[PDB]
Amino acid sequence: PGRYRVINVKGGTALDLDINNNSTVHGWAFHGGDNQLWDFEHIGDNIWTICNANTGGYLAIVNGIAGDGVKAVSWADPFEWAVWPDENDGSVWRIGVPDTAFHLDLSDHGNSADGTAVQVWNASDGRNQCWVVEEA
Repeated sequence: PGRYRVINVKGGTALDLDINNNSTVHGWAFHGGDNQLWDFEHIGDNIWTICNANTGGYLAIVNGIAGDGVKAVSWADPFEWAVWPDENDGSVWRIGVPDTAFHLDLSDHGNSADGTAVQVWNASDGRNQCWVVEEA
């Protein structure tokens, strides 16, 4: 479905599935490889699955239970995300565990460093929780 890149607003790096283990989700400088492209499938009511182009793995969280600092990971099963415009800047998006306050978060204050882990964390104003979803 609609294939998109997902760039962190604060870090400037792409949501990337580690090319070596195909499991760890981290920020990496955008190069346009399939591991940085994500198939957004609309389930309904602006709920989505987000499926890596490289592996077919779905964006999810380790062990499925949302909490502060639970890391993002690739799953063989679908995991549902709410995707909506940020409240302060309508031009960017949040990607969240549905009906929870746990938002997809670029760790270490949205560090631009390649390999910066992506996780979920309680919703804050931080642009490290804001993403640009755009075609590629």
